[PDB]
Amino acid sequence: VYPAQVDVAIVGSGPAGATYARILSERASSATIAMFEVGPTVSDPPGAHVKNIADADERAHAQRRSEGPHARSAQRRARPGTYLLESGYQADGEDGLPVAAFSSNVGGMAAHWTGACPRPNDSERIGFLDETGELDELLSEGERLLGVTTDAFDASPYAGIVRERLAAVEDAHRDADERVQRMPLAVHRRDDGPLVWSGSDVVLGDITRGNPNFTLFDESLVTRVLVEDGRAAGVVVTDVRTGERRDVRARFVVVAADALRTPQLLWASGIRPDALGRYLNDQAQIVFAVRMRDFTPVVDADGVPQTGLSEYTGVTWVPFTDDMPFHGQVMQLDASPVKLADDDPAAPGSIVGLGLFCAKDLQASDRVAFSDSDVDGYGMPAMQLHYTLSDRDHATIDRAKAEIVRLGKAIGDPLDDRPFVMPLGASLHYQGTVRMGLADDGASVCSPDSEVWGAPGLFVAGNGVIPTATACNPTLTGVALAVRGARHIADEITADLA
Ligand SMILES: Cc1cc2nc3c(=O)[nH]c(=O)nc-3n(C[C@H](O)[C@H](O)[C@H](O)COP(=O)(O)OP(=O)(O)OC[C@H]3O[C@@H](n4cnc5c(N)ncnc54)[C@H](O)[C@@H]3O)c2cc1C
Repeated sequence: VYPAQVDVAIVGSGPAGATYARILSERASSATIAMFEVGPTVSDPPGAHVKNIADADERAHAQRRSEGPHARSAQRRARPGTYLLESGYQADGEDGLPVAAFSSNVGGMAAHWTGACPRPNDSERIGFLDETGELDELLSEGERLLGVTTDAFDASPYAGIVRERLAAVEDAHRDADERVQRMPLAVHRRDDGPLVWSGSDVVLGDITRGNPNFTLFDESLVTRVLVEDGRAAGVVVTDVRTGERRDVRARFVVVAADALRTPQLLWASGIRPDALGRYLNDQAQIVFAVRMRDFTPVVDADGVPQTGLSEYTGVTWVPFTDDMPFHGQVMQLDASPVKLADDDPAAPGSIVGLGLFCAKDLQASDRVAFSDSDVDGYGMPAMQLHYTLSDRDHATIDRAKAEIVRLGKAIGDPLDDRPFVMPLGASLHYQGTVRMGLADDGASVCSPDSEVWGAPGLFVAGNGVIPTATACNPTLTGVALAVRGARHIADEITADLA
């Protein structure tokens, strides 16, 4: 049932592919757009967060259906809704990324995420985009695409307690962009009431869902980018249910398949610039849990809602600075990406999690490589992950450990006297494998318009495009770069009237 040809073909249905779809439905409403996603549709509207599902059985089922090719080792475990590499996650003598993870479903990982959307600060910021002022406009556009808000928790009885206690011990030398503040969150209220995380449902929006020139094929594996006469020419799509392959022609191909499957697809298609898969970076994650002190109990608590989130302390943001190079977030437990502790039923909302994230010392040898012979559960070239912590990595991680204890003691009594360094890959923030650069000099995969050097008309999208060393949650930034790329494709299409 696939089209013979469309104008733009998008592989991937998380916020990056969705960003391209929505921006072209806005600025290029005349263009036909096909989106191919290998995973099933597990939520309504497609791409919506699993916490929209009220029945616990159905919700657990949506999660299990997102967990990869085998979905129809107790010491190396994936969070629900994601799956790990079965092998190739670590080479001899290397740290590797033991819990590098993926999601395969409409909505991508954003059907399962915890929605935190900070802006990059200081050296995390892409400078050639920051100098023109365009970076701020792109980040504003991404906040619009994700419906990002800071106020979602401002009415709860515990509003501001965590922010107050942190501000008490925060250096009087930081300015507004750097002081303790609310986390900006990709969250919205359901018409029936409950707060819930926002994903590709929100990025796609009613403008994409109502666009008669747009189509979404779930359970559709892209095995190849068709290149012809120098340019991107289309995609090869396998219907996962019947197994038949078909070519879809396209003047534009956007690959937003996450930071490791996007290089996978490009390698399988013979598009192999030297930077492809290289400069891969995860954000080492340190976690901590504390019981808040001096906690006025609420006389008539609501009892956890059957969809969406509870409203306890919310999420606070402790911003990255060059001088203090960790992204910090303090979270009520149902907003943490990692199970840290159980809430006290005697005092709901009093146990809070903390996570600090480090910036990686970027290395050429930190990469994802691919096999000529072996294949994964989708029949795509199998990955081998090469990843080493430098001494600078270890030094900054030790700093993060001391700082997370200092921040947690300011809030309450720690559940443990020392924090925990999560296994590498646990942050689920993988950047750099298809990084943008100013010039085709071998050190980048794509241009500032996200177009890959040497394959005009081929575009890349997601956290893999971020070329800098970052600590903060990357999705907002990946979506912002997607905004620039999709605007460029719209420019090209409207100009095609020549
Ligand atoms: C529990 C959890 C908590 C998180 N918390 C945060 C947070 O607070 N802040 C933040 O910024 N991020 C967070 N993240 C990470 C966030 O989900 C990702 O950064 C974001 O989803 C990246 O979007 P993407 O579209 O680039 O890739 P993805 O979200 O992975 O989507 C890519 C899609 O491409 C599809 N695809 C891949 N290959 C093919 C193919 N070959 N053919 C067809 N389809 C293909 C995949 O199946 C997937 O659906 C969290 C993630 C999880 C799991």
